[PDB]
Amino acid sequence: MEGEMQRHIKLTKAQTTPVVLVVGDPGRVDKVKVLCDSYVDLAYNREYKSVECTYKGQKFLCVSHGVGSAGCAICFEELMNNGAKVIIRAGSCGSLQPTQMKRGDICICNAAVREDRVSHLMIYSDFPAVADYEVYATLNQVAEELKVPVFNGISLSSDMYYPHKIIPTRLEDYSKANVAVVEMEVATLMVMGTLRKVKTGGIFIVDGCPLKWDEGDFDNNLVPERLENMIKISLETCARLAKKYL
Amino acid sequence: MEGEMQRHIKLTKAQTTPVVLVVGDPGRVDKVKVLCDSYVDLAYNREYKSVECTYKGQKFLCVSHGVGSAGCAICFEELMNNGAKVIIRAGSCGSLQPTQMKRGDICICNAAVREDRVSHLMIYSDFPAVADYEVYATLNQVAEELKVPVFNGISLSSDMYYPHKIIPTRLEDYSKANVAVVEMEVATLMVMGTLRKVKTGGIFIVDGCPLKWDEGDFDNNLVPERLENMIKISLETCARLAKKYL
Amino acid sequence: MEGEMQRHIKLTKAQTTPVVLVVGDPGRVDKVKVLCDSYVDLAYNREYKSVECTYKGQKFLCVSHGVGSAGCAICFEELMNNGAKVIIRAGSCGSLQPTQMKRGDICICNAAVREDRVSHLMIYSDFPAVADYEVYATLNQVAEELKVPVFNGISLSSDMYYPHKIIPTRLEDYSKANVAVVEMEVATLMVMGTLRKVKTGGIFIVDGCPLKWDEGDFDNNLVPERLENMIKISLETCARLAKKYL
Amino acid sequence: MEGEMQRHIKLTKAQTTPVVLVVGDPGRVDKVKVLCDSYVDLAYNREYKSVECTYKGQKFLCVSHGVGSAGCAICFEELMNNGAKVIIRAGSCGSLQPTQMKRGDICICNAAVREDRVSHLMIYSDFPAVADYEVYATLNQVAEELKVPVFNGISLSSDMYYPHKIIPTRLEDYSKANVAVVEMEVATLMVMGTLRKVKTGGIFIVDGCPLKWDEGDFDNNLVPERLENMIKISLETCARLAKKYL
Amino acid sequence: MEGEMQRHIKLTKAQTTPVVLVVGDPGRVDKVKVLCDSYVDLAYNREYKSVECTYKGQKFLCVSHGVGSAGCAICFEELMNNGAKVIIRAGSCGSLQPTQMKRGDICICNAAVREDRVSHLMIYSDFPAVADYEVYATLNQVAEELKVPVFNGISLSSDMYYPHKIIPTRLEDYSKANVAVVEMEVATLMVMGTLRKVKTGGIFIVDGCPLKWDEGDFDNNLVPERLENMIKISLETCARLAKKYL
Amino acid sequence: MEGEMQRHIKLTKAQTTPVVLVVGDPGRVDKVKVLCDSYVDLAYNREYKSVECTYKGQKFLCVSHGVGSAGCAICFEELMNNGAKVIIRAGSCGSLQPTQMKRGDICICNAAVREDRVSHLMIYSDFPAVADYEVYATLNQVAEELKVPVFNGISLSSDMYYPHKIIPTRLEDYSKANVAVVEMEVATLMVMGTLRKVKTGGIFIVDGCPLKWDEGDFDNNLVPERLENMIKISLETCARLAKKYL
Repeated sequence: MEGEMQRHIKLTKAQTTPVVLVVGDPGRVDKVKVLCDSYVDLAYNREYKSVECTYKGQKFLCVSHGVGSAGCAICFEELMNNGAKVIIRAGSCGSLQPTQMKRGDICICNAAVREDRVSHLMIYSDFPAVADYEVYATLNQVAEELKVPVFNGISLSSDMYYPHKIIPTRLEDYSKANVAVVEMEVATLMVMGTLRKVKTGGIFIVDGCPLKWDEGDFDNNLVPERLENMIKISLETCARLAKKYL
Repeated sequence: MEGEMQRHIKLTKAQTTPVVLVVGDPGRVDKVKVLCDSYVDLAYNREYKSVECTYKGQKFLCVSHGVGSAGCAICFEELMNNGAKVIIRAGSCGSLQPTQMKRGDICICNAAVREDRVSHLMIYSDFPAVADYEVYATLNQVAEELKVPVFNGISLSSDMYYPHKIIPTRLEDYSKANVAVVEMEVATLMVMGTLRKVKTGGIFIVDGCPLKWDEGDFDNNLVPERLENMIKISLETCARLAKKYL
Repeated sequence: MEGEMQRHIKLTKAQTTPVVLVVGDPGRVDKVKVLCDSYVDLAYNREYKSVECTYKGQKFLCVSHGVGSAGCAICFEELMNNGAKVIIRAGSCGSLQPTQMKRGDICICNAAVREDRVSHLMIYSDFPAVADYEVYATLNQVAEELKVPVFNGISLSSDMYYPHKIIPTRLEDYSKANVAVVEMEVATLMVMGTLRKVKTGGIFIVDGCPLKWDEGDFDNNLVPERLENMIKISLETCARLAKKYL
Repeated sequence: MEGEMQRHIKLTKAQTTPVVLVVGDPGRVDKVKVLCDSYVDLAYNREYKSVECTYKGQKFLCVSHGVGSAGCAICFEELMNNGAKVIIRAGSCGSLQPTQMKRGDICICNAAVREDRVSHLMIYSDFPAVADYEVYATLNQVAEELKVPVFNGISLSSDMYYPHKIIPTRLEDYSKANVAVVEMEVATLMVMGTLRKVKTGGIFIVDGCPLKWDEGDFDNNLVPERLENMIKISLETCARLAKKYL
Repeated sequence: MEGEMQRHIKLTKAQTTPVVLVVGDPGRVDKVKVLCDSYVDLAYNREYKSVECTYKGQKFLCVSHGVGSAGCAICFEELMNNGAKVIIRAGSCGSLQPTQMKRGDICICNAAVREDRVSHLMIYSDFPAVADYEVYATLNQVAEELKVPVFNGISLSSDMYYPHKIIPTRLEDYSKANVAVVEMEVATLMVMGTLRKVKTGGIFIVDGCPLKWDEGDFDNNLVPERLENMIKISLETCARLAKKYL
Repeated sequence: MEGEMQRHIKLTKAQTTPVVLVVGDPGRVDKVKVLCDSYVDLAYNREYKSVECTYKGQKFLCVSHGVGSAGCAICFEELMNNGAKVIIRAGSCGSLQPTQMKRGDICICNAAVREDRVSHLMIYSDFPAVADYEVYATLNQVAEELKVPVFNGISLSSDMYYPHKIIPTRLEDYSKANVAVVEMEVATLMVMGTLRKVKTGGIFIVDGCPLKWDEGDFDNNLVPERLENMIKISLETCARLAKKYL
């Protein structure tokens, strides 16, 4: 008898909770778990590190997915294979509204620009990348109760981090179209969610200013403390939803 | 001195309320207005019929936009030109989930498939067609308070009503992708909304079964009564939002 | 026993003549009909107003189709469903050759740029939007006999009326490509025509200068008189063709 | 002092008539010229063979362009560079309506499907490939006077002659869309014509049945005699138009 | 004074050798390094694990890049930022020629299908994904000297691992087009290489049969021994090239 | 009994050697053949002129294909139909690296940009246009032995020779992407090769400076002597490969 695991994340159905918090950095999993009530280390294969969190009485996984849409898609498909019903991406982003949203600001995302490939391999470009509206609402509610100021908006999910010389990026064009922030994974998660009837959402902390003006600190110590707040919102939200899902 | 009107809808800024309810049929405007507390007929040009509704103490317009994305886009741009802050499309749709959603069922829509052209003339296909999440939430809340059962889902907004022989439609493909309903305008409204910082949403009554099995009654007497309920939700929602917008 | 009607235009086969004149504005139907020998009001549903014209001994319909490709496509499919053999669009346009074609000038169109969606839902982009060459020839002949000066050229049929900020329109690019005028429907009509073996064409009066320089009068009183001439050419052409079609 | 020639066809402005008949096969130039009143051999470089025809009192060139859109485009650009005002393609095609149009039948073409690349390098796919309507009308008129039965229709201009195994051709799809015939050059000519204000058209003899059923004779002796008729129509048309162009 | 590192891989220019071997699995770095003469652990951040290999007298890095095109692109851009002149991807693949290439077989790749997004964000789809031909030649030469049988061919680089229900994958289509193997990263590497004047190539071991028939062993213990051979070829090749690059 | 020929090139299987040298200009065939040991004129139909070369003891064809991708594709498909195993394109090109590669310089090409249509009619754009690496290697080896300096690089294969006014060419963009040279046929050959398991490659002499600066001599006397060298490399390479293929 074997524990029958998913190929890449190496988790079984039985280890997989209804609710899963996903992060990009495997190093983020260890930081998240220290803020929980208790945890159980599960698996660490490739970039896919898995813990069971207990937080505010509730069990849910935290799982790292790596950088970028194709790599994270493998994580997300395998979690959904294992029965996940709710997946929330918690991460860093760049601000596309640099006068309004600065380093440290937190953005809760209802939808995303699909500048990947894998979503297009699932379904036609016309199809919207959209959060589940209960998951989005819950993140907002929790942030309000914790008195943590948040922005809401669309994310640009772009497979390109480093620009080349020949053709422009769409960072400015999407800023003009009122897209809030930019990162690399949430469109892929949202589309796959809708397609597989798994509820998804996204919360992000601004740690990058890819347009222009401002700041610092270089990174990824992100920012402290504003970072803690975003993680707490994430954990509180995951707990509230795992209650729905017993 | 002239009252300075928008070219097609023939309304002035001063006549345009923060909240506007949009319908496809100019004949629907007259049906909506009879369910209000009071109304003022405004203008009727081309397919664009305009009334000011008073309902539950609040003023907001009801405006017809005609069939199809390019024609309704003219309506919507001109309303936004005049200062509309909230536009809600209330209409008929076909069911893409015919085992689950039948004639008479009401669907409140958070997002849409962009099978138009004009949204693509505004912004790249990758960009999501998405409702404002406050508008979506308010429609749901009102429906719950009125004890009217509702579905939630994505709409396919397709410029094609009558299929041709050569290439398939994507009606089945989008059904498989868990798209709830199909109509012809809401993607165009949602994208333009996001682009112009105008809050939008969509509520629809199933009056068509474009896949296959079922029913009737032919149309558009729609259905009575279930129709009344959808209109009431619309009107109640518009009132609740116009309160926010004094 | 019912008179079995098309869903949107509400006309029966028996009411539908071989030749149909289509206009955008339902208000235009009433203006056209006053210039005929006699008429019979048929139906008025949504933006679709229908009259039978008698002009110079011949019977043919005048039918309004509303603004924009998806809405007019419903009109045109339903007319073709009812046996129409010839459909001519008579309308307003903008000049893309503003030094050459001014307000009041009339353009008879042999082909169009397909900047819609619905034609692309019928057939691949490579396929030409083209008038029937008998219909085009007849409009020219009638104009010559009536000593009304006309231009000939390609129309840009664009689903976008109001530009957005992010991506350019192709109005200038198509001007450089020697496209004469711009409107919103005739490409859709032409493609559907070819596909369904229905003869089509387009005549337009310049009432807009969307590039730049010039003029006036704002609109849509169009222009008088030059407007009358375009309508007369339309009516004379429809009569000449209905003779072919007894 | 040099006679300043175009790079590929090696003709000067002074040698280039307002009207030019173009054929694919350089061997066709020699066959055409024997049916004229008199000729002057001009140049033969690469696949580009050039003669001045005199026919029915009028001078015009016959020029070979080779097989396929990119090669013929070089011919056509260089002729237009030299002042050609009218270019007519006279050639062979396959029947896409094999019940209606058989080997030997002649088709006069008003428009074409753009299944090339070079037209797309000139202008967006939405733009129609269309004959000048005077050139099309003249071919028809001449055929009628010569009592030669002709078909009229759209041509599929396809860069692919030999199909591969992986993706289908659009031969059947375009047959279903009522495209008459298939060849390899006329879309490219038509678009370039419109773009450069040069009047174009196409007449073709069915020598191929690429769908299926029928026939023979293998080719390219084409067919005799029906072939002569198509060439005569071509020559007569070229003469009639060169008269317009003194 | 800081050692100035690349953001994600956390390596400095001074730590970065002209030649770099890239692998997907950070666990593969530890397996590679045990087969070298000596090593120096450098950095481990996110999925990016870095060692300096010494093998056969020569120094070159081995660096993990994670699963999938967008994540690995960050690795590759940062290595090129640091002066890498040669990057070779050594990994696992699936066989697209399952009668010819089986589990354990090794394929040296000269080119790839670009089924990513990020390469398309760099340059137009028309642009070829191609290995440097010296790097490809060297891998072949080394394999021949080591008497290790190898296949040569094109790789399909696909961002999709798990298929969805709505639209087909192109795995079969590309098999029919004589594509050898399928993996997820090498197209992205090849294009970026050409664009930045960095020499690239790919060697892969078949550990997957995504079409159909065959086998086993499940994975990723890959296969032993055939795996060792592929790694040895990789290491020998890297050494031979680092000699060129002192 | 007939010698059963391919439709356009008019060659039989028995006349077709394993190795074929292809040139654009039928006039080039006569120039090539004079540099061989002996030849046999085979066929001359349309732009397709065919000779059997004997050079350095070996037999292989030289065949002209005309200008441009669709016309040459017919040549290449028919040669492959007849059993050709190796086809090498030898021709002229323009320099896209005008500081580095000048008139007279010779470029041996491993890959190409697919700016045709016919390759896209065979297979999806993502698929690479790539030379066989043995053919590429052999051209290089022969050039080295003959002490003829050569460049190596990617070719832009573009169906457009004469630019139009509306949309830019990609000549500069591809120069920035490190594409070496530009011509009109080799991408089409490479893709078809891979698809049909026929080994291909390309060698070119710079006779054009389509960017800008420089030179002369106008053309196509190309250049002497540097031209002879490129032809000799071609012939030597063809001989070396025909030896492999007895």
